[PDB]
Amino acid sequence: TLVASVLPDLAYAELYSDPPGLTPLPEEAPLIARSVAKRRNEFITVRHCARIALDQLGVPPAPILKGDKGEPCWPDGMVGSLTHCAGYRGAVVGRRDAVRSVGIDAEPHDVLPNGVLDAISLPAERADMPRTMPAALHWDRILFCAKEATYKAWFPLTKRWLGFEDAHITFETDSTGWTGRFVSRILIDGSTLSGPPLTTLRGRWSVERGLVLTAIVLAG
Ligand SMILES: CCNC(=N)NC(=O)Nc1c(C(C)C)cccc1C(C)C
Ligand SMILES: [Mg+2]
Ligand SMILES: [Mg+2]
Ligand SMILES: [Mg+2]
Repeated sequence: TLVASVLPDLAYAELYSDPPGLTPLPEEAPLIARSVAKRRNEFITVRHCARIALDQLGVPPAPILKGDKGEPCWPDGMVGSLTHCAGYRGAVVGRRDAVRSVGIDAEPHDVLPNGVLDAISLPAERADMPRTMPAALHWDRILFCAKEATYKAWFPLTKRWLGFEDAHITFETDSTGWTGRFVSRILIDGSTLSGPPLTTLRGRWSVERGLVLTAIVLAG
């Protein structure tokens, strides 16, 4: 799988298309009743992936509903993250006793649309990241993906907004050239609903098959 290359009580599942036959669980069906086909397909497929991952940890097939801000609602004692983009649906789930939080993101490995890099990056990131990343890789898109995994790991623990300017992310590249590590440093107050405050979040990135994947797994 693609997500295994960005991961270190934890399970995952991913699909690259929307298989025929899959349906939402009855409890999930109202959430996409008036949604277009592209949205229903990604919603149904990513939650099938979530249930495949949850099954590996011994959780019965459960619906994945949404919270007030759209965040996924996991079964008791579980945490996880979902992502879907063109050609990718992915889920990573963990047991809360050992895994405090998970955040993952996937995006096509393409240059960012005009003007978006400046809206999602800090000046030091634009200056330093091209020097730590392999030539010709879309480091701007990889930066955006790391910001998204950071927010997805952050929000279940804080229930607070995190802006793109509120996290400074530094990168390293493995010897292979297409995978590496990152560290996201939270610049604002990192107080959480329970447990110690969030300061630095360590994650991994990977470019493979036209996709960028990022994941953060915070140990309990
Ligand atoms: C480092 C801080 N990152 C963020 N706040 N990211 C987002 O809000 N992404 C996002 C966005 C952004 C691009 C505005 C739109 C819809 C859904 C999402 C989810 C991933 C929550
Ligand atoms: Mg998506
Ligand atoms: Mg995303
Ligand atoms: Mg492509």
